[PDB]
Amino acid sequence: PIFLNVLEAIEPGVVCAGHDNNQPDSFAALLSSLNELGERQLVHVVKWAKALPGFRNLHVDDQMAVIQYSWMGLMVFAMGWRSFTNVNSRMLYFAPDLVFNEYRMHKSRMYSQCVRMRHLSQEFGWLQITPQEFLCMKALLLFSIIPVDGLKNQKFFDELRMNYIKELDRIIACKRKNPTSCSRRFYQLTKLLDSVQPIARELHQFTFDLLIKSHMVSVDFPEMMAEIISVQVPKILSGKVKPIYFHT
Ligand SMILES: C[C@]12CCC(=O)C[C@@H]1CC[C@@H]1[C@@H]2CC[C@]2(C)[C@@H](O)CC[C@@H]12
Ligand SMILES: O=C(O)Cc1cc(I)c(Oc2ccc(O)c(I)c2)c(I)c1
Ligand SMILES: O=C(O)Cc1cc(I)c(Oc2ccc(O)c(I)c2)c(I)c1
Repeated sequence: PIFLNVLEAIEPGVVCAGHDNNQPDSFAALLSSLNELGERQLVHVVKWAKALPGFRNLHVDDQMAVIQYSWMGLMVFAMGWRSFTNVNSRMLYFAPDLVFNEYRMHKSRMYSQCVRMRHLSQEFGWLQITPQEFLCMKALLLFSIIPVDGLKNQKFFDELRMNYIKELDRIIACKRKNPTSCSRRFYQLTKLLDSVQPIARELHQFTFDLLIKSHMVSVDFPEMMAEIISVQVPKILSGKVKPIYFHT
């Protein structure tokens, strides 16, 4: 129906990192390219978000707020999916020009986090996630993290988030023959969605600490990334902004 046509239409295409693969895989270069890629994906996330049904109706400050708090989860999720469809989750497919193998995972100094990310990617397979479910789940990640003291207009946010969860229901209910399977599916997908948060939090910690010592380890942070990671990420790391979990 209408909802799905929109999600499929506004889905971003391929985004390159600009990484020079003809150079050695050093920590400095890898992370600098990961950051450039982050900067680049940020642009598409803003456009994608503002193309989502009802998003433009949220207060403007809240629009920027939710994007600034949820981009990590959004990009990690999309990446995991790309990884599943492109290389069957055998490697982290950040970008066509930035695929991480075992060696790069280690060189990046975030090996265990990459492992968590590959596990997430694999879930798409174990759970046989359909493209429709991926799209609706991803739209939901945009509405999955807010400040403890609420947004400028929490009411509208809670209403919009509810409607997106409803859409996810339709998508689940539009296939499952029996009723015990839908309840089960919803449980599986909400668990999957929650599982994204812990991974995002770890990357939040990592990039934050990395920005602090960026000058000493020669890692470049583009403008947007540097401001968001020094202004927004810290609100998450200090507990002022928290994720919305379905389960305990
Ligand atoms: C979101 C990105 C870039 C977009 C993507 O495909 C997922 C990936 C997950 C790791 C992030 C990276 C952006 C730059 C970060 C934040 C580095 O500073 C450390 C963790 C990196
Ligand atoms: O499935 C469908 O019919 C499509 C659909 C999808 C959504 I998300 C939805 O939610 C709102 C709520 C407030 C608002 O201002 C806007 I714009 C949209 C509605 I209403 C309909
Ligand atoms: O695409 C559009 O609508 C135009 C547009 C694009 C961008 I990028 C933008 O600025 C930022 C920069 C970083 C960031 O995290 C956020 I949130 C917003 C603005 I304001 C408007």
